[PDB]
Amino acid sequence: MTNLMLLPDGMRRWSQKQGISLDDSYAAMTDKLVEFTGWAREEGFTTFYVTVSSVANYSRSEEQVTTAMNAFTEVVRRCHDTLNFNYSGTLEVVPERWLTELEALRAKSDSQSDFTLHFIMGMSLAHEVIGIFNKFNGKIPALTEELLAANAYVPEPVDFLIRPGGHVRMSSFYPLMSPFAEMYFCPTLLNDMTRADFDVALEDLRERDRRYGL
Amino acid sequence: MMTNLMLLPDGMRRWSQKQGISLDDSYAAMTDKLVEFTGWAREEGFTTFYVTVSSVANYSRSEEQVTTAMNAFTEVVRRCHDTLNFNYSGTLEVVPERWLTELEALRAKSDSQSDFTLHFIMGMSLAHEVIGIFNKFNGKIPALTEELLAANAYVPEPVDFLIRPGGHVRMSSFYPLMSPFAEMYFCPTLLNDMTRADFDVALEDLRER
Ligand SMILES: CC(C)=CCC/C(C)=C/CSP(=O)(O)OP(=O)(O)O
Ligand SMILES: CC(C)=CCC/C(C)=C/CSP(=O)(O)OP(=O)(O)O
Ligand code: DMA
Ligand code: DMA
Ligand SMILES: [Mg+2]
Ligand SMILES: [Mg+2]
Repeated sequence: MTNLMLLPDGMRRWSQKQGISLDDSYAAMTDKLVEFTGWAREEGFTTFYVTVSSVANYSRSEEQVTTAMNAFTEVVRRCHDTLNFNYSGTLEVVPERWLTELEALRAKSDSQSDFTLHFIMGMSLAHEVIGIFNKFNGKIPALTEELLAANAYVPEPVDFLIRPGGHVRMSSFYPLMSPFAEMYFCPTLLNDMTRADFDVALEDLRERDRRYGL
Repeated sequence: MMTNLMLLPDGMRRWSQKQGISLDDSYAAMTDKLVEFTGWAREEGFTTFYVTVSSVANYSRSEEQVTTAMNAFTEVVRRCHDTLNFNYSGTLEVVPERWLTELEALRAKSDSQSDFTLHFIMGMSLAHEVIGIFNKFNGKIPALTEELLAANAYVPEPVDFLIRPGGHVRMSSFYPLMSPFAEMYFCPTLLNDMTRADFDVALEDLRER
């Protein structure tokens, strides 16, 4: 069993490239993420993680925050009935409206589905570690790997990670408990990603020899 | 002005097979190459050169392999400690004490006045790092701050550039906790085959971003 994590990038550059508004670029992002969820399910992944946002992203203007959060929420609105939906992250920086709607969508999702779509919002290792410490500070004799794993934003090690958009860096999106995650970078903007691009990415990722330090 | 470079040295086994030599000789070439690389980083104006010596999982290899690798890195310090400031950090409880003792003696003897620092991180693992920080501050502070976290991470400052030769596009337990804005560069050349020109074009790529 294998899981896949996507870092969606390139909506502004795609808006300028297509000569359309940012809102329409985010609508194309919604469609593209629905496609991508279907592809990941067809490819046998048990969980498809989508990095929705870092903490820094919520420092953009409220118009961009609203447009983006609505675009991501629309993915769940369209797909939630046929899969298990979940979410995590630094929820205190997300506007409460979207926390409410995503909570309702998770309650309405198919908890018995063998495929999971998982949104991570407000990713930042510093905020994650600080939150875990402040949660357990003075309440346990010591932190164990089991408890840490049980409270990380990503609830399991990530097998494959894909970042389109041309930037070779992880920003605030590195998954805490995935020391041997395989990373794949490609210059294609997310909204230009085809099924064939996804497939050759999976060829690259699956062809690699995983050795785990041994 | 603080500028940092982090190298993930990889490919010693494949290089030993490629050259038809023992693992020990491949690690000797790694020692020579890392002395070169430290020199290159100093010439390029980096204030600290971080080298990831090992992950926690690496110490589950056979004792001969651990001895070979730890001796090769320690030999880097043996050759360089007189002309630079040396430091080290990480999950020290899993490092064999022989190497902790020798590396501690070498760090105490290093050139504290050098404006260039070589820093080894040993037993890297984000889980062990976070667990150690928590257990240190558990119940003793009202809340964890970014300052305390930054002051207690294995890598004590933000990393500017991160380079991994050897062809694998992954962090392999070596991701620096407090470097959200680090730029990454991967190249297929094995570490022992890296030239100064390869390093220079790597720096062109990283600096053009
Ligand atoms: C959900 C919120 C508040 C923000 C998400 C923003 C987001 C997905 C950013 C990645 S795409 P973006 O950086 O806007 O477009 P490019 O500059 O990379 O072309
Ligand atoms: C064994 C210890 C403690 C440290 C050595 C880890 C290290 C420097 C690995 C880089 S080269 P290695 O992974 O051993 O050989 P390859 O399979 O990558 O060719
Ligand atoms: C994959 C993803 C959601 C990235 C967040 O946006 P960004 O990193 O492109 O924004 P910034 O310009 O702050 O780096
Ligand atoms: C010290 C160092 C940079 C080792 C390279 O990583 P690795 O070979 O232990 O990781 P993997 O087994 O995933 O290739
Ligand atoms: Mg972007
Ligand atoms: Mg290796």
